[PDB]
Amino acid sequence: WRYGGDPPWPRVSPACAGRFQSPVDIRPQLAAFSPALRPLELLGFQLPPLPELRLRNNGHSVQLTLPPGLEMALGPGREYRALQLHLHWGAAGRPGSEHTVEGHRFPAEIHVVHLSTAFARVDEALGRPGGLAVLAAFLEEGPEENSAYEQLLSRLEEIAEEGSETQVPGLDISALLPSDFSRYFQYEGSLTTPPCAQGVIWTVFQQTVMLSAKQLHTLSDTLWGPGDSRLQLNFRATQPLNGRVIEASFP
Amino acid sequence: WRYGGDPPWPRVSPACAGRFQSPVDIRPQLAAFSPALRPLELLGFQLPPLPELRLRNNGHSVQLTLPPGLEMALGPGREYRALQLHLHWGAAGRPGSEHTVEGHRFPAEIHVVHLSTAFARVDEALGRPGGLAVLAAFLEEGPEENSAYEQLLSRLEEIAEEGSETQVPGLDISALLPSDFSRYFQYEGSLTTPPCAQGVIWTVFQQTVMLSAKQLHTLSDTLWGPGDSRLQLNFRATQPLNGRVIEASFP
Ligand SMILES: NS(=O)(=O)c1ccc2c(c1)S(=O)(=O)N(CCc1ccccc1)C2=O
Ligand SMILES: NS(=O)(=O)c1ccc2c(c1)S(=O)(=O)N(CCc1ccccc1)C2=O
Ligand SMILES: [Zn+2]
Ligand SMILES: [Zn+2]
Repeated sequence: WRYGGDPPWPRVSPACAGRFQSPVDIRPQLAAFSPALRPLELLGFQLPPLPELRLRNNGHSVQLTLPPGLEMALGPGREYRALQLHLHWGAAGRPGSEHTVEGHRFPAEIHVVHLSTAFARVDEALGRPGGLAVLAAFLEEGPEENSAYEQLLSRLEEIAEEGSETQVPGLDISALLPSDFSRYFQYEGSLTTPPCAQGVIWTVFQQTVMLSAKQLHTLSDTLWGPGDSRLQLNFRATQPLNGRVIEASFP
Repeated sequence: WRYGGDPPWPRVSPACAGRFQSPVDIRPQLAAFSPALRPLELLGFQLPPLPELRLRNNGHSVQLTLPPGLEMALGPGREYRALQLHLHWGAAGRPGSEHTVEGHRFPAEIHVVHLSTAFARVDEALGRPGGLAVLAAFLEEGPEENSAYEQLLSRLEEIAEEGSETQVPGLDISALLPSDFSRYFQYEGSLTTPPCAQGVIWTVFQQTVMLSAKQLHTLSDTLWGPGDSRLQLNFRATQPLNGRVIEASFP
């Protein structure tokens, strides 16, 4: 399966033709303020240098496999553990976030994918209500260099080849996300790649993260994908809400 | 395990000493209004007279087994199938609802227990978030005989003996429930008896249903429980929220 060309995603996976898919356009006017949405809580995200983490060019994104012991609660009794993170980006002068806000696509996006503690393995969680949870944050151009991201971005040249991987030292994974864990959008959707299973809880931070222009250029310019083509515009088409309401943790 | 007497439930089921147990005390002022909570959808509940339904005295409640095809939705793509219903009640001069509202215990309470359609079996759903869903309504005293309830109450004498069961004609299950399906409380808790599995979505109707004094009496005074004892006061003490915010579908 590719972004751009065949084969169609319903052929690969029947769930990619579900009604309740991701990503979506967030329209903050229409979001339902939901005071039950408490600040997100992360434990175990400040990793030491060892053991190292596998960072892989899988042809569709760059993905960092996360170790055991990274705990994330969406709220009391809604407990998850982090599996992996990866990135969606565009090209030169072209945005590549997956979610949009009032139609606005941001330069790039980070996803931290999590498994409910009620499930041992992802294949039991797929399609199950709240079985997976993704924390999503937009990345935007800023004046300073983001040092948290530099740790990863400086290693992309090593994994330029599609299907290549490298080991990188542990870092503060939470420093790859906004500092504000209290202001966010939440909706139920899907994985954005086959098998596109539904039952996924998406939490999209209102605060963005800032990368420098070069940092964003490193991301979008370094990696290679299927064929003899660049790994760029690695975002799925926005999907209709189809009557889902997006909640907001804030008024 | 028994109602109102040892062994203490965490010795039977350590699950019963979980942090996120049911029932709870609902305090409407502290409930969070969540506008994304849409009206409950219940299709297939208007059953014809045949086939008949199993109604059992199991010593803990009276339980009606529901056939396939009672479909219920809590939200878009969040669907369920009804499995069974049962009641909780007190005794002469004493209310026996499970949930409470600002401390008020109501005469009785109906529970309609459902299984997420994302799970083929109940046993897969136990302990999984949103795997089971219960619709709860309070029953209070009112002036009129309730004719929906009369179909069950009038059959209790035939199953007075613990462990005895009877077949009853199909009835309209939706008629046992309150008027306004748009107005309810919602939180995540547990089964209210061992095994006290968590991940249960509880939806408690704001509005009640009314039964005559003679009907409540018939419910509390007809059935026999374990040993040589009266099946009465079959409710669980309310449980702390432990950070859980009860949500309300209405301002
Ligand atoms: N772009 S994204 O954030 O939504 C995303 C998209 C797809 C997938 C994942 C995340 S995944 O959960 O790691 N994952 C798990 C891999 C897996 C699939 C089946 C069985 C076992 C593991 C995905 O497929
Ligand atoms: N007060 S109440 O609504 O919350 C309630 C209490 C106890 C139980 C159920 C509901 S149950 O889900 O049918 N159930 C099912 C048990 C079961 C487990 C595996 C297979 C089949 C049934 C219960 O024990
Ligand atoms: Zn993604
Ligand atoms: Zn019950």
